[PDB]
Amino acid sequence: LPVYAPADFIPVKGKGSRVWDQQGKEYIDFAGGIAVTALGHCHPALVEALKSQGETLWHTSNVFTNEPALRLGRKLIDATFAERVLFMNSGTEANETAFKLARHYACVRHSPFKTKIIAFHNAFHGQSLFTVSVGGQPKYSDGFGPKPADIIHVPFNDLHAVKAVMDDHTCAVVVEPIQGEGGVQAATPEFLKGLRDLCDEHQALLVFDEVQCGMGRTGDLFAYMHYGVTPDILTSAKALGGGFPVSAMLTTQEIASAFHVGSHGSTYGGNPLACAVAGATFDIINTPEVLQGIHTKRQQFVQHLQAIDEQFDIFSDIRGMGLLIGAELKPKYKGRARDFLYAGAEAGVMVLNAGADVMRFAPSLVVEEADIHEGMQRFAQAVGKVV
Amino acid sequence: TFDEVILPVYAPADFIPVKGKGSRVWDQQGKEYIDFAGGIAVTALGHCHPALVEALKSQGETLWHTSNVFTNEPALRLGRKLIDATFAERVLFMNSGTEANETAFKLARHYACVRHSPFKTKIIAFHNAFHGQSLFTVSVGGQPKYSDGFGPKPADIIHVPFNDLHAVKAVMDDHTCAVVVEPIQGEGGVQAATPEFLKGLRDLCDEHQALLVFDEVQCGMGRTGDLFAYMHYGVTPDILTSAKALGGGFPVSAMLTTQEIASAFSTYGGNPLACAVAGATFDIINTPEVLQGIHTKRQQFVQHLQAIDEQFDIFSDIRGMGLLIGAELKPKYKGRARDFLYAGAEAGVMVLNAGADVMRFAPSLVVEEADIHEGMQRFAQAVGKVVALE
Repeated sequence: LPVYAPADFIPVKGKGSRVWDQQGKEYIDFAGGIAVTALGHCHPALVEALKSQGETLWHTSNVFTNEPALRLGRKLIDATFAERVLFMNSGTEANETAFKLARHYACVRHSPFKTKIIAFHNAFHGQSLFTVSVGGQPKYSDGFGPKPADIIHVPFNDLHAVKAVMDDHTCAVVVEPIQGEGGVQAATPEFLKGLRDLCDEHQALLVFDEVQCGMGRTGDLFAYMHYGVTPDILTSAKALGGGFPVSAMLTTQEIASAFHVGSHGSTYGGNPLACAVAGATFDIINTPEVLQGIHTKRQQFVQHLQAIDEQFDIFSDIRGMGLLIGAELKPKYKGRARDFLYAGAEAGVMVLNAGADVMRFAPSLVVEEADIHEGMQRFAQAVGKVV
Repeated sequence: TFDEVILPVYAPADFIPVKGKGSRVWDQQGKEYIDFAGGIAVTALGHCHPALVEALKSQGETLWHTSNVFTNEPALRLGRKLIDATFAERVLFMNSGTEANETAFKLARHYACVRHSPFKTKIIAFHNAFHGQSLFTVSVGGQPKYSDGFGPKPADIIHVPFNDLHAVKAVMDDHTCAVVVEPIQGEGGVQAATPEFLKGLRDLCDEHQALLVFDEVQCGMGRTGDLFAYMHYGVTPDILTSAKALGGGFPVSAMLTTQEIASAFSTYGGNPLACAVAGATFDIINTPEVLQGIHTKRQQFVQHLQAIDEQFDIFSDIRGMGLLIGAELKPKYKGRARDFLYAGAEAGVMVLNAGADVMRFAPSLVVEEADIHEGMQRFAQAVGKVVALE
């Protein structure tokens, strides 16, 4: 079921896209802690930001703002559709805030009865009771007592099904532009544009969960930029802090104004230390050169995956965007993704799954070409052991 | 700039802290403040404590992040420390108190579901409780103003008055999965559980096969002068949550329970960087000398508050435990806690409220005596300015 490391695989040190365990075994990291360490391990600029802000101020609570948070908010506002930002500590918290905001906006602007949230089968939005109920895997939301109601699930990429369930009582459509956990499935252009049009028609808010696909992962700062479809609310985490727990919810002034003092909050969220680190991360990722490199690097990975398939005949599809890569296993290898993952680890390469039938890769956005080649040769060796 | 950038959910002081050391903080104009607020009971060892900075830098050049597929040495070490020092046999690490409480409440629900019945779902919680602002945690929280207006709430949560054991007895039954309580309600006016109430919750949970869940996010990690408040009371919960002071300012949290309960789902999760910092924090707080000092320091604060009341006739009650201090305003000053908070800031001291009727103090557990005296002189001056007008 779940993927867990045995007692003899405990990471102790990381540098760039290499990780060492307690026994001193070296691994190439194509997993990034599940798409989190977007600039690799102990990146000098992030370490510098951590250490310098760490000497100055870590935390004051939202009885105050702080300079790192202000600077980061400004950067996100200048670079995106956002006019207002809220910082939290995790993707789950950012999504909680987004879903509460869409609900509350509908309640105060339209009607307390405008509560339906449309979400998608196989969606992943976090593991809080509300976010896991918006998530589209019933196995993970069962067994915790009464779920928050008025959430409807339809298939990802099925625009007709969305049209069928939406109405004037709908407050939000929540979608991952690419479903990372859900087999690395990208929205089609017509589907994503269709969501925008339906939200406009029903006065519902379009919420993009970009926790996994945002902050450079796709080769644009946010995936919405690739599609040219602007959401009402967007969430970001993971890559945002490069390994430091931080998240953000982005929206407009008109929507943000539905909140009042006390509508939401967080003790740690908006943290000067977190925001100093996320600022350094942002300054590196949001450059033409790094964003270009993500596309170059994607093709380096894809060519290796194609070569592996040519030799071993294991993949039916290679998909994703930028450095979120999915490789779907052929029917002959249905349900074997975990076995390829563990074989990878034996061979000294860390990879991911995206369901039992899909290999996933989410390396550092600055992973060195030499590391791509070495790690993919290790992965080819692992595939050879499995087949 | 705040109004131009952040969602309007906060009304931040009119100054911006840029630097902190110990219990002193400087704003952009170089104005120096004494910190009796601790970022709401978070910076339990003050700002930029050298041991915490050293842990941050050392782990920061080694390894920051692992996913929950893995453990890591800092998480293992912190888990061991918590297990050795408490009733816990298993520890799950998260980022925030809200997340720890989500985990605790989901675990109590799931344990009931799989060990008893899928119908065993009622959660008993208390008016004025604060457990976080996620949809589930705010619904377990006891302030309807904060849980209204987000659409359908997770159901099967019943609220009764804090400290009302009869009310708990009245609502509990075989369909009850949990009682959730803060041993001291920090946000809710700094109100401590009575001994009979807390022991009674334990007995009722035993009787009904429900789990007793202590939210020690605010009152834990040394705040009361014991490592956890449950230790003062001698009442052992089934599940306990911790955050705030745990990381001394770094975002980290923990859910503590037994092997029997955790099996329904010795450590799980934990950010290596967060856990390194929390390990250094734990090593300092969990010492006889620091814990003793929390009581000495409490009395230093309380004596000042008593002197302020003698001069100005403003407080009807001084309460709390250790370095969680509440001072309730007399009827003449009812609803005016915010006025004293702003006057405090103007006088160069950072304090808190706990509702509109109560002043709250949550300083560093190692706050220097000189800072206690200086900060309380500033607070006396602030009180003086307010009362001179009225």
